[PDB]
Amino acid sequence: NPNYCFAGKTSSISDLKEVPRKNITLIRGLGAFGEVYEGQVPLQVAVKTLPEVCSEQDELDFLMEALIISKFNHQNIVRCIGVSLQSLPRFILLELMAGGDLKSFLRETRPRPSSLAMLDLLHVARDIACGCQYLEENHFIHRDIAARNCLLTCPGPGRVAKIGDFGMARDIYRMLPVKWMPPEAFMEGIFTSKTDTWSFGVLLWEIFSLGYMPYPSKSNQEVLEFVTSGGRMDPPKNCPGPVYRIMTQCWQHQPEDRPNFAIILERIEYCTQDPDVINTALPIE
Ligand SMILES: C[C@@H](Oc1cc(-c2cnn(C3CCNCC3)c2)cnc1N)c1c(Cl)ccc(F)c1Cl
Repeated sequence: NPNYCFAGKTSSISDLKEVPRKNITLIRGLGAFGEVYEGQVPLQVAVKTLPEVCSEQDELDFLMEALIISKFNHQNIVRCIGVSLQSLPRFILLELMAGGDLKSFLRETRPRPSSLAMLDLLHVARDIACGCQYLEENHFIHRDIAARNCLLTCPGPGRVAKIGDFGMARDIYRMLPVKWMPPEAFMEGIFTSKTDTWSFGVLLWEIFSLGYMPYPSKSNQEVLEFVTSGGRMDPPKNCPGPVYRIMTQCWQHQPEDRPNFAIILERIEYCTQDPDVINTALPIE
């Protein structure tokens, strides 16, 4: 059985809490390689399934993501409730995030011409940055920080954003998101904590653009050449200067010139304190 190392000692498949299949009930689909369901164990859960028709490498990938998520302990990273691996199809059981993924939420919750404010966006940003800081200080590199991989606890004002998907980190541990990647990453395949800083800047743009695809109207190859030549995205519509400034710092060409997540968090905090930032109106389509 596969071994995993994080924050120190090794984890084993046996360390995962196996939940008896009889205890698990699927309620509804929630929408990649495999399905996701709302489920009950009563404890309400999200159930990630492995296709019975998969390769042996698929099997290990699935097991590896369970190990990875199960070893984190932070409020801004989605909890793993357990697994059901001794029956087919195999399940990973996650904390149910009723708000859904962040990209869909932003697109569905955009201010209507007939609600959401700057402070709400800043709190999402802060939530994920806190998650990233935790990963950084535990020397884990996510490799794919993006709005599609973040989840929300609920739609309303009490929402908490968390990092939810670790498929890219899992793959590399043993289709590329080049629009989220720094030059040294897509050119050299070099990944560090500063890799995630760059990607967080792109996530910030996603958040304050309210769910636009990065580098609108550009293809992957065009972005590659654009970014390699020093090109950077313009501010999202109505974006406050202090927020754009965080983005452009995250996108410094040299990794050593980019902020670590402690610094990012401080600057996000300073933004939430600035009335000229949070009183700024979001654009309405
Ligand atoms: C694996 C899957 O897990 C969940 C999906 C969801 C989810 C997706 N969509 N929805 C909708 C349910 C109906 N109301 C709107 C959100 C909830 C909630 N919690 C999860 N743990 C998931 C998905 Cl599908 C997308 C991004 C992620 F980062 C993750 Cl981790």
